Amino acid sequence: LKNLNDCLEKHLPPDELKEVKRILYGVEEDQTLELPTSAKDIAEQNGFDIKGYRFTAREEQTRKRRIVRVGAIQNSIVIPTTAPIEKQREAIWNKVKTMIKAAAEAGCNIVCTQEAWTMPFAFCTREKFPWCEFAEEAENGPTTKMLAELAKAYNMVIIHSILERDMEHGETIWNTAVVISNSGRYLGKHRKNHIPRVGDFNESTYYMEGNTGHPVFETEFGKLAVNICYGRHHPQNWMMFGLNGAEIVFNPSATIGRLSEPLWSIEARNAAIANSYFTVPINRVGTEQFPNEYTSGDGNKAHKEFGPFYGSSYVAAPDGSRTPSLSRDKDGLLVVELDLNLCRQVKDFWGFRMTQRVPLYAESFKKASEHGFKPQIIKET
Amino acid sequence: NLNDCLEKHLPPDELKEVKRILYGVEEDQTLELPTSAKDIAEQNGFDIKGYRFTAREEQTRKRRIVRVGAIQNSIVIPTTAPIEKQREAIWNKVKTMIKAAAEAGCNIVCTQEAWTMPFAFCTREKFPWCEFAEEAENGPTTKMLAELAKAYNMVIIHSILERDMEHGETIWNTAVVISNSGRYLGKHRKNHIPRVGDFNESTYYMEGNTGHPVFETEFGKLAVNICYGRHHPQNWMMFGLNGAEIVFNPSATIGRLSEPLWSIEARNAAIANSYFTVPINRVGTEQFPNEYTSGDGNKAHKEFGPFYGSSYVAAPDGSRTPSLSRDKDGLLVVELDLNLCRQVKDFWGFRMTQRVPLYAESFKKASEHGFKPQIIKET
Amino acid sequence: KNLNDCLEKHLPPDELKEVKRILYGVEEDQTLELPTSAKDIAEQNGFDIKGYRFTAREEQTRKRRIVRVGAIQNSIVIPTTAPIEKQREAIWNKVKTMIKAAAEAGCNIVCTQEAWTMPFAFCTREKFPWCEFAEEAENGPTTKMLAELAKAYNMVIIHSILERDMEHGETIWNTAVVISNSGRYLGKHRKNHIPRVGDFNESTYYMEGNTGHPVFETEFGKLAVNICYGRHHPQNWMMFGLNGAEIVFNPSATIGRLSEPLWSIEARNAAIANSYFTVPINRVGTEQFPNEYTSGDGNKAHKEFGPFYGSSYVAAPDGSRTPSLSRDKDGLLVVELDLNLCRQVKDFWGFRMTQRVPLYAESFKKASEHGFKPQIIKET
Amino acid sequence: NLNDCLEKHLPPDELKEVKRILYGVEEDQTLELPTSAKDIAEQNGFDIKGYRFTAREEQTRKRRIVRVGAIQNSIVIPTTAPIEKQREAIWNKVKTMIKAAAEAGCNIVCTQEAWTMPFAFCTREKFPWCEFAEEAENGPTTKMLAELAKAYNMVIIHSILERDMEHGETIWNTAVVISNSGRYLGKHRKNHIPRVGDFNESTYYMEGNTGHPVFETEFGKLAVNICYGRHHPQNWMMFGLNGAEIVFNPSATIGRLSEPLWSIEARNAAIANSYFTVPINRVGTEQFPNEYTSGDGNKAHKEFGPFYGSSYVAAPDGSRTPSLSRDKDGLLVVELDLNLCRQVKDFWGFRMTQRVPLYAESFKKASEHGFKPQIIKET
Repeated sequence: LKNLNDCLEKHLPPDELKEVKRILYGVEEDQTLELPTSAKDIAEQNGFDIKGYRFTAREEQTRKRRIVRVGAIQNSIVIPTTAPIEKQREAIWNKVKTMIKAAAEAGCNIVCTQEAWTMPFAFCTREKFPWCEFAEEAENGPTTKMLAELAKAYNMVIIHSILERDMEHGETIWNTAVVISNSGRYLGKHRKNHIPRVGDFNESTYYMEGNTGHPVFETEFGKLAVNICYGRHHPQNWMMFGLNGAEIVFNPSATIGRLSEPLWSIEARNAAIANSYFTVPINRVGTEQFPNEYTSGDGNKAHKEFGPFYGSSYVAAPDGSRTPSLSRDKDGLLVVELDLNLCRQVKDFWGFRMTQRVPLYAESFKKASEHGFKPQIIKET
Repeated sequence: NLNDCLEKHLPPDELKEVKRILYGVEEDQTLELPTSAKDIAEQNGFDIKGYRFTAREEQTRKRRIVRVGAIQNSIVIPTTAPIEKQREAIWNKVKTMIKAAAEAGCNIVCTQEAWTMPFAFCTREKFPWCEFAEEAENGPTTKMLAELAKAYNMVIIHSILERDMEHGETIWNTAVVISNSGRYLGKHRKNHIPRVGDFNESTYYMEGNTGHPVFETEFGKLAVNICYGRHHPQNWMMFGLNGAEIVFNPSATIGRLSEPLWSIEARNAAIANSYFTVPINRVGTEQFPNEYTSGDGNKAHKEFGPFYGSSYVAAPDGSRTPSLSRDKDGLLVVELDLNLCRQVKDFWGFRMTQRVPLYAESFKKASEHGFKPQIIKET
Repeated sequence: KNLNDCLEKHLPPDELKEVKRILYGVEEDQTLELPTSAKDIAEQNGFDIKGYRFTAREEQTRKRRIVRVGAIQNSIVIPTTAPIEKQREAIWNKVKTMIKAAAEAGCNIVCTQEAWTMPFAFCTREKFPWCEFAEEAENGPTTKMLAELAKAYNMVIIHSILERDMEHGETIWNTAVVISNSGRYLGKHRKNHIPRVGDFNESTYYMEGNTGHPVFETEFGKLAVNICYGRHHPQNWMMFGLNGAEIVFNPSATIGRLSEPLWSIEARNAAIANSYFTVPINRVGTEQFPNEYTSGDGNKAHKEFGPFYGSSYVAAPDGSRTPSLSRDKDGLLVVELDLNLCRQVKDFWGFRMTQRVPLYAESFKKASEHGFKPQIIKET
Repeated sequence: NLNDCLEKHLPPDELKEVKRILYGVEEDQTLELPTSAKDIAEQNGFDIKGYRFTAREEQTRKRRIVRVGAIQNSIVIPTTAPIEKQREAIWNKVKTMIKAAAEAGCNIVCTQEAWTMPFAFCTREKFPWCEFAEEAENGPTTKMLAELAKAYNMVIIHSILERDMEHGETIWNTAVVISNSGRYLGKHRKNHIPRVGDFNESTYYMEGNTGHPVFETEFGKLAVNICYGRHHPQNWMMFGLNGAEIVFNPSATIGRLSEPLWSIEARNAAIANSYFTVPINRVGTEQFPNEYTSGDGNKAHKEFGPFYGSSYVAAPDGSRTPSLSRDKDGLLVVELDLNLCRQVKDFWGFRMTQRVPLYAESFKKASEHGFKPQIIKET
């Protein structure tokens, strides 16, 4: 398939379509956003999707509307995996550079990449060479330095995810999101909290669990957070970003395939409802093939191909509504404009945070983590 | 009913793919139901649908196959009638629904929230609605249900208004677990209490102090997450950490804003915690003696609803049962192998990567008075 | 519209002496003479000002600790259908001048009613625009503003507002804030007991307070605030007592027919029982809201809410009490007291000496447990 | 009688409002008393007044109407007379009062504190005052009263000095509940012991170790809060948490400082715990053989008093009965519906919001040696 939304509108009477969209997405028909004519042109020529949507809030008496625009960019790797790693990184750089420009002309304020956007998702091979040389410094690394310039020039916050080598702490590798301010200056980094070891995603071979905690970045365009890939699955992770005051939480990821796809429209969505903030799940696209054969921990014979990464990036709102997805197979830039005020508004109406009883759960979790833990199971007497 | 509508509008090969993304599988794993059970359903005018979840065959463990029956219904006689007559009409309706679940071979049967009464909390009147509250162990509904449990050899879980005698005659929102021996297993009180809109439940009862209990029955480790607690992922999480395998979600929700969240919340919980999830919801629209306002700008009214039914079951691997009807009484019978839980936990490894010690610490800090969020500013 | 004035208007002076003895604490009120200029402000702006005095016995080892408190009851000012900032500002300006009169009357501690900054909008159960009244505890406009009058008049100011907590998920709370006479923010305390009875749907807006039972050590005594519904829980008043309180203010907002006879009772007992001073303050007038609401009774929907019956007073540890202010007029109650009366009563009556708290600590633990079996004795 | 004074000086429409604020209602809900009862009271020269409290009609519960008789009296023969003759005189006076209560159709009758003796504790003499102390179960007063209980089919609660034989012949201040069957139900010992002024009760007995018992009689769950315990709201509260519906408060207080507290303390308890309260007080002034001092600066005297009577009943909804006389023997007969308890519990929800776990913990902390009060200072 290509885009579920397009499929549903190509097969259903308009009034039933209205209802199906009401239950699947948040609204009755898409709140489209009209995009600058010059931006659509960049996208058409370079052959990538550009779609615009709008979320709104109610008008407040003591607070002016806080309208902000985000650009989520999904892409594939560009030149064959058997080519100097520097050339690989540079091809992706130049593709995305043009996508960041379209986002800029579409008037975005925060732009964000997928997970390990800088490289083919090489962790399936479990080879250290030459794949580790993709790992750069978080602050002074080429990609950050480069990206920092487009940030200053377009006056927009850029969040991106790369392999990080930490020099000071024993040259160790980490999976890191870095937030670049609209001033051009490096704001900080956050390391992936939850590390996958399921199947082809042998990420536990390359780096340990993140020790950056759950930081929220206060930029001039909202309090932003990044929940990296597999951390998608841990609702207690999403929750902690919430407790630290996040308003948009980006979810850069990289997932194939049959079992993982139905979870896509569920996990990110729930987090947005539950913590009452915005959610931006971004996913890699295309399928990638590697030099030597590998096995995936199933019974299967060894192969070289990895994929297909199913794209389908979207944005989830705190009130339960959500943007249609982008393509499953085609590069794309998702531009969505939102009013940050909807966060507090929903928090006040549904009162999820008023009823969390976090002290109770902090105590119950501490008990459960202890050695002598005896579960609260009631048996028949 | 969404599943029926998608099959009535899409080419079979594309419907295969849309079902793959929306539900867990490419075409529903139907269960064939005993001929006599569909009969009772037919006659009494309620839906009966059967589905099957399966697990991989294990070397060291026999397949633990179990059958659950989720029962959604409406109230039955007008809200303006002796409260005992009201409870008894719903009693008799559901009595025969539990019988059809029995003949369909269920082992655990479960009700919606406050299944014994019109959801009268929208009026915020204490009279005569508080008289629906009974005792958890010796209350008429538990006593009566306890006999069907012994007779049909099945665990029955149900949700009622509870009056606690010993603790100052206070009211609570409680699910009661009745063992298939007939004997009362225990109760669990609603952890998270809503105050949004028409759902003025904070007016009738406090937050539950039963913790997060899991009941070891011979048909699995079961737990009940009541209604609004649906929205709290740390809630589902804790039943998980206590070793749950099927967590029922009895509920009662109307409306335009609440309906899109239905297919989302209970589903994720099943994926996240790697266990089974049984969300059940009341059906029909109910109308009350005197006018009330809903906390919106609008004028006072007497009608409340419509409750949108749509009960389903979610599996630990991400798959899910189609929903029942949005407006018709229904019995959902689904058979599952409880081994799918550990199997998924082993393959995805969600529980091995939870880092609960860190979250236990992080949440303690956050709940403290001097809490300074981890916000990074530009220097 | 005032019980003291009514009883003095209908009874022979010798019988009135005895009726006052049993209803209030004394035989004839111990009036306080108020500065000429303060009564002036009151007269002009159309609000009551009444002064009374409580005294203690003189001690050998301790100087008289004489202190003056000013309780301010008022109504909202401009119609509820108007920019919420305008509404708060009108009440601001009215009360500003009332705190001035309290200042010239020589008060040292001034205190407001409950949610004094807003129409008591909780009866409608609407979140918009009423939640925008909620401000920060320390940096909120009302605290900032009041903090200046505190520095300038050299007086401790206690007030009650809707609080939005930023750090903890922008949640709303019902908070009393104590501002020191230095001008600096001393701290806050959140309403321990939350009502859900009738039109008072406060459970819809905020959870139970997690601040415990704080007592503020100011240079004018150890003060505490027991907010509104917490009025009804004697174990509440008790705990402020155990924490060493000497004056416990009770900012409140209550209508009506069932609630009124309880007014003279609850706050009074607490003063007797814990052997400290009690300052119950209540909103005044009746307020009406944009759209119709129902009150959880059988009755039809309405717009009007009230009437709030004012009637603020002070209760003393020895059982005596000030007359109340008016039932429907703005008022400033100025009462001067010797804080030594507290320990003196404690030593004569010995209530704290005989509390047996260990035993109640134990009994209450048992009662809160799941397996609780009441101590009921049946016939054999 | 303050009530009589207020109706003798105020225009009826203002009186209606003053009554509304002071008592619970706008004009007294009088009860019409049997003709024969008023007669016994007339002839023996004691007051008999009847009032009525009502509840709302319930669907699932029949009205639980019950009648209580509170009896206030004075000592009757001079303190300088064989103690047995003294007790006997009071016996014979009250015996006829219990009879009037019986004909007025009372179901529960109750005495004041140490009803059996002049309140001799002011002298601090052990002789002959200690010989007034009898056994709880086998004591002459209990035995005799138990007969009238069987014969009139009414629960009798009374307060005496108790000598405990088994535990070292020690003296206690005890309320004894005698069932309407005639059989001894149990006893409860005064929890809080006064040492203020003339009330040197700590000289005669220690603190009660019977806890906070509630007696399940067929006319309600009853409790007795003795005298000084009237001042401890935590005491009242515990009887509430043990499920009481009527709590009697037998007392003996004089004086100028103590009287304004009378219409406050017992009243609050009833609103706070949402049950019925019956404070009873001794009447008249009593004179003793030898001079004593009262712990003030004053010279020694022989007279003690005056005890100010003024017994009444407090309802859970905030309403209350007028008082009896300040100086005259009296029987207060009041009929109430016990259902008003739960009804008000439901509406005001005091018990639902008590947060007992919190206060159980806070009180434990406070009682400990290392206790640092929660005092906030300026930084």
